Amino acid sequence: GRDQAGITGTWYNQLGSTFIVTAGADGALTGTYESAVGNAESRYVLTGRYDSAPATDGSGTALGWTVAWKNNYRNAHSATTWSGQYVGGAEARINTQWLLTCGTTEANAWKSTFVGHDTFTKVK
Amino acid sequence: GRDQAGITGTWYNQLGSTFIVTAGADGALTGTYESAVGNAESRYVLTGRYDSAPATDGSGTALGWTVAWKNNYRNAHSATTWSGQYVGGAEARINTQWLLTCGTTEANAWKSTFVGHDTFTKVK
Amino acid sequence: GRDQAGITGTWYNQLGSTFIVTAGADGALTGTYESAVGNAESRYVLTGRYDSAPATDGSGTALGWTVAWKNNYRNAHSATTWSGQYVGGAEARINTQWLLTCGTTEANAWKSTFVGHDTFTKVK
Amino acid sequence: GRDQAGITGTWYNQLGSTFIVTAGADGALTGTYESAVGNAESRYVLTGRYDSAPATDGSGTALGWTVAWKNNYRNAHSATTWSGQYVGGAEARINTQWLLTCGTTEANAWKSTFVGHDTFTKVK
Ligand SMILES: O=C(CCCC[C@@H]1SC[C@@H]2NC(=O)N[C@@H]21)NCCCN(CCc1ccccn1)CCc1ccccn1
Ligand SMILES: O=C(CCCC[C@@H]1SC[C@@H]2NC(=O)N[C@@H]21)NCCCN(CCc1ccccn1)CCc1ccccn1
Ligand SMILES: O=C(CCCC[C@@H]1SC[C@@H]2NC(=O)N[C@@H]21)NCCCN(CCc1ccccn1)CCc1ccccn1
Ligand SMILES: O=C(CCCC[C@@H]1SC[C@@H]2NC(=O)N[C@@H]21)NCCCN(CCc1ccccn1)CCc1ccccn1
Ligand SMILES: [Cu+2]
Ligand SMILES: [Cu+2]
Ligand SMILES: [Cu+2]
Ligand SMILES: [Cu+2]
Ligand SMILES: [Cu+2]
Ligand SMILES: [Cu+2]
Ligand SMILES: [Cu+2]
Ligand SMILES: [Cu+2]
Repeated sequence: GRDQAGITGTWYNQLGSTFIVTAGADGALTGTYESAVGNAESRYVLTGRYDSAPATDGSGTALGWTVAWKNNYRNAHSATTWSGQYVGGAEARINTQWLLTCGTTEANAWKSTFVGHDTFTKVK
Repeated sequence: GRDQAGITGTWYNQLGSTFIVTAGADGALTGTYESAVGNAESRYVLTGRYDSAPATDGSGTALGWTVAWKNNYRNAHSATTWSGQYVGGAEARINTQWLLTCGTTEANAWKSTFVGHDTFTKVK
Repeated sequence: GRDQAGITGTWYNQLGSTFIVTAGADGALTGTYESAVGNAESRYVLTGRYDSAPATDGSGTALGWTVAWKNNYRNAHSATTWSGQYVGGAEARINTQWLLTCGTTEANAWKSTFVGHDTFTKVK
Repeated sequence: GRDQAGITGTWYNQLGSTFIVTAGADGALTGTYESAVGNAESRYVLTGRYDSAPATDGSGTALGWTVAWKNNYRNAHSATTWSGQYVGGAEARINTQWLLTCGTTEANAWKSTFVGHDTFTKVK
């Protein structure tokens, strides 16, 4: 993958969450996510995909991943997907927007989904 | 997984896209996605996660998955994440919202992400 | 406005909410919104804008509006914006996606915004 | 309005766009928007609403507004709604997420809406 080395490693967002990911040559993303906020403790499994043959015109590398918020400690009956792009360089970044859906009854489904945006850096 | 059997199988959305998924006992989602629209042809790898121990109060089961839009035929330099919940019953549904991020230059990053909503059913 | 007559009137969404709007020749939208769900009762002021000279190629008419959820009865310290398009015809529709932001502390701002989608029809 | 004075004035986002707004005592927002990017030139009418009696616990003030991208110079057949909160203090901010819907045919409606996030400050 073009940015396999760039993406693999430990990333941190503006909330202090820790995103540990391995990018595979086939376009796979695997790793763990630890949220500094919310109904969460310790690490959760994540899995996703990235464009392993991105454009060479300076564009970023599109990618996404999911965490379901169940582990051996807690279950928040919810999942978040981050959709974004990796931007290489001296200050590499993964810029994302995300959707956090909670399991609800049908009557509460209108209020089932939060939206936000996280920026991940290699430092902090 | 509580809804492992309910989720596993072939699903179709309102656009005619085909979502083929296997839910693992560990919370994994694997399979393929074929979009009826956009810069896409044939099947693409997907991976995601679901809550394998959902609440028993009638709430849905939270889940998400990602497709990076590269396969052996095309590369649209983009990825979509769907975030949603599975609702069991006679007319089972996966109700989602999604984020499609395209790789862009930094100057175009403000217009990098589409948002929408797909409903998947076992029929059609 | 091309769709001034089409847009003006009373609309209803899938939740049973009532959207009463007047489209002005200048592109203004004014009216009231009554939500069937949430921390809301009775009517709330809304204001927005629409494209008063849409394309003539069959495309919909882009529009948006805001409700702040304060009236003489309640204040939910939140606002929703709907962004969408009006589609004319025998079964006219306003198809929207929306963002509901609640006032939060800075520590809770990551969970300040819900996202959803409402479809409005002239009937129901 | 509690933050009538705080909100009224000229704001700038991270793209260099200019948001000129007057907050009314009744909860109204009026003004003009000039986008530094996209199919836009000069000023466009905006209108919205804000919570004129926010909580006093340190929470932000919820607000939203709409721009339809038609003026005397251009018509981009689209509208954006920003939904967010005003945060007062020495470095006052309006933190938003937004939805930009373009008029499309029904066949293209799945790709009608962009999502993003803008932060507005009194400086820059
Ligand atoms: O927090 C969680 C799990 C952790 C989520 C962390 C987020 S991921 C995006 C962001 N980037 C990041 O690094 N960290 C955060 N999931 C919601 C848990 C539902 N709550 C009750 C059910 C409900 C249904 C509908 C609407 C509201 N609630 C439980 C308490 C809670 C916690 C957090 C937010 C809201 N409610
Ligand atoms: O289509 C794709 C891949 C297929 C996406 C299918 C979507 S998933 C959500 C939904 N549910 C579903 O079942 N099917 C659809 N990815 C965009 C491809 C970018 N275009 C140029 C780059 C660009 C950058 C910024 C803004 C706009 N464009 C290429 C042509 C194209 C195709 C579709 C939409 C827009 N542009
Ligand atoms: O309901 C409201 C006002 C009514 C909103 C109705 C929505 S508009 C989109 C949709 N289409 C429609 O026709 N009707 C609905 N506003 C949230 C009120 C905040 N709650 C505590 C604060 C908070 C902060 C952060 C995260 C969660 N909460 C009060 C109780 C409540 C009510 C509804 C949902 C959630 N919480
Ligand atoms: O730009 C505009 C008007 C200006 C929008 C500026 C945005 S507001 C959010 C953000 N904060 C800000 O300060 N500034 C930006 N509106 C789209 C115009 C549609 N294009 C073809 C139709 C189409 C339909 C579906 C999908 C894609 N396109 C015309 C060319 C264009 C311009 C910009 C982005 C994309 N396409
Ligand atoms: Cu290419
Ligand atoms: Cu909650
Ligand atoms: Cu439980
Ligand atoms: Cu495109
Ligand atoms: Cu035109
Ligand atoms: Cu609430
Ligand atoms: Cu109060
Ligand atoms: Cu365009």
